[PDB]
Amino acid sequence: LPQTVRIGTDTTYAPFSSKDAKGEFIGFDIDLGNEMCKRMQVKCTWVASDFDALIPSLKAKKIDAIISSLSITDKRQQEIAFSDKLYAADSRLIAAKGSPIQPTLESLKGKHVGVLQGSTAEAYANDNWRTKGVDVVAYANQDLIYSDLTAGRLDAALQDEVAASEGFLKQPAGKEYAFAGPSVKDKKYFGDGTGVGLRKDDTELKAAFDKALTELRQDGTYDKMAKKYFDFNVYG
Ligand SMILES: NC(=[NH2+])NCCC[C@H](N)C(=O)O
Ligand SMILES: [Cl-]
Ligand SMILES: [Cl-]
Ligand SMILES: [Cl-]
Repeated sequence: LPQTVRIGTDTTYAPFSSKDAKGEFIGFDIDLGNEMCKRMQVKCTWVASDFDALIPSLKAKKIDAIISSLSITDKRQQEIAFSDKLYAADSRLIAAKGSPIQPTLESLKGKHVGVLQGSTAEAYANDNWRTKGVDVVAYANQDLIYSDLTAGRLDAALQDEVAASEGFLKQPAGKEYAFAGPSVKDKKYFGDGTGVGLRKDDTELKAAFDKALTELRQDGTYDKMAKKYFDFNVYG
C-alpha cells in the first residue's frame, strides 16, 4: 500500500461530497473514506476533480482511488475495479413542483434535461432520450445543473435520488422542485450501488478498503456516520 492514498472526488454532490464554507470537503463519502483510511493505517489526500475526470485520473495514476458516489456498472468493471458496495444509488428526475414530467420519452418531448458529464444518468439519457430528440444537456458538475434548473434553462434534471433530495430538494434552492415520477430502473446503465473505484491491478489496496469497510459496518460506525445525513437505510 502507498504511505499516502490519493482519493479523487467531485465535490458537487451533497450530501456525499461537497465543500463547506471554509473549503473543507464534507459529506458521507468523505466520512467513509477517512474512516477506511484510519483503519487501513494509511494517510489520505483528498483531490477534487470534475466527475468525468476521475476515471481518467485513476488510470493515469494521478489518484489511487475514487470515492465519489461511483456506481458499480458492467461498463466500468471492464476498465477499473471496485471495492465492495458503500451504499445504494438510483437515478430519478426532478422538475418544478406540479410538473407532469415522467421519466419516459413521451413525457420528455420538447423538454430540456440536464445530466452530469461522465455519469450513469448521462449514459442512460443520451442513449434513450437524446437520440430520440429530447434536448439532453451534459454538465461539468451537478451544481451547474441545479443552477440552470432554477434559472429556467432546464425543465428537468436526472441524477442520483439521494443527492437530489438531500442536496437540493431539502435545501433553499430546491423548495420549488420535486421528484418527477419514480426512479428509473435499468440494470445495464445504473449498476448496483456505489464503490471505491481502483485500478484493476491494485489488489492489495482493494483488499484493504474491503477489510476496513467490513470492519466499520460490523462495529456500527457505518450506521452512526449515516445518521448525520439520512433518516433511512442508505446502504440498501
Ligand atoms: N460526486 C459525484 N458527482 N458523483 C456523481 C455520481 C453519479 C452516478 N452514481 C455515477 O456513478 O455515474
Ligand atoms: Cl476535510
Ligand atoms: Cl496513519
Ligand atoms: Cl453484509
